[PDB]
Amino acid sequence: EKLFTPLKVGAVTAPNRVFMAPLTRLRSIEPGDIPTPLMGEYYRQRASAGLIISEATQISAQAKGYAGAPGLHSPEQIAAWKKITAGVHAEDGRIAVQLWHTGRISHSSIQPGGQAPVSASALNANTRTSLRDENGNAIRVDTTTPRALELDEIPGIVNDFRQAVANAREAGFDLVELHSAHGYLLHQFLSPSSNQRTDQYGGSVENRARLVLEVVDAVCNEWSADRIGIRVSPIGTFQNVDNGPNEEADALYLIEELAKRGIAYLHMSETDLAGGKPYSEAFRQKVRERFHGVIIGAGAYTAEKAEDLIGKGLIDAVAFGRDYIANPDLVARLQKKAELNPQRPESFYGGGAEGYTDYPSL
Ligand SMILES: Cc1cc2nc3c(=O)[nH]c(=O)nc-3n(C[C@H](O)[C@H](O)[C@H](O)COP(=O)(O)O)c2cc1C
Ligand SMILES: O=[N+]([O-])c1cc([N+](=O)[O-])c(O)c([N+](=O)[O-])c1
Repeated sequence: EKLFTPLKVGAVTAPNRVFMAPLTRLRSIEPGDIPTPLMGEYYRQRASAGLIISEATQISAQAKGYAGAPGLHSPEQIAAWKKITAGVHAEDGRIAVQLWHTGRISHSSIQPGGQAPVSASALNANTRTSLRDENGNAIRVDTTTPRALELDEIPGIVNDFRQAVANAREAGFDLVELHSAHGYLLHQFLSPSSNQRTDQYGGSVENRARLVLEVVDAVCNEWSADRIGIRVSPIGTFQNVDNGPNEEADALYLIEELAKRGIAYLHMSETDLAGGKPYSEAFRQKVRERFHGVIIGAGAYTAEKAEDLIGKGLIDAVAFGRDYIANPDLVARLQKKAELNPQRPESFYGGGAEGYTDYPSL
């Protein structure tokens, strides 16, 4: 067994390789998209994780795509997050904030001025997002057709990521994870299916990867490369966003480029919740030899699978999502081979303490 052995992850050292995957729970306060004391308790209960990766958090107001998602751009938000990281550290844990811009997966009613959301192109995501009704309850609503970002608006996006990382540092986070997966803004530029731009930000894989790499350089410069992690979902289809006709080659290109920056880790989201083709060991080997930092595998993993891949030297750690929603002390349970609490999907999004902080520990 190696899941319970130490691992150096950038600037910090995890005591085990069982990580908590980023999980949107939509329980923040509005107006203000402010983290709450309840959220602080939720994270504190899971502080035994090798590393906690927070729910996706807005780098700006424009970045908001769901009612209830927190931000990390205002004074009130920074003050709230400082309390949450402090709680995690009080329990000797480590926490990374996942920073994102939802792009076209949003709705005009929650955008600044009630205007249309932005993306690489003016193409509707053809999916749904979550808003809140008059009672504060979560509701699914179709996404609003986005406006294509103009060339001179790109630097502003990079700067928002840069500022959010500076904010993350002050808020006490140990690391930052750039959300470059699951069909959100960065992935929208990476995928040819959602990117029809004719400037230097569209077309070739070099052009499509330009935005995410500019962000990576900006945040490494703002803080430090060993504090930066990135999540990608380069193989398969996620929330209607595929990875083009040459996904494997494009994936390896991106990974080689990320490797040049010497960042802390590469978080590979292997499958959409609806499923996808499994990674071949040959592909894992090609990824392995191209990145020199920590590699985290994710997506419907079993403890057995994690041990198998870590043992083969293909990945270093595994991020569990839904199992962490239902098991605050997942590390102890996996170590003792104890049964897990059953999941209650109806309370994954919105609401309050029920289905959030009421899953018991052993
Ligand atoms: C409720 C819910 C919220 C999610 N929100 C996030 C998120 O904020 N950011 C992210 O990158 N993925 C998110 N995911 C995906 C998870 O991180 C994870 O990759 C996925 O659940 C598959 O892993 P699992 O089988 O261990 O749950 C979410 C999934 C669920 C079920
Ligand atoms: O519906 N959800 O709230 C949701 C949200 C995010 N996100 O980054 O905040 C995801 O990445 C996913 N996802 O791809 O699993 C789902």
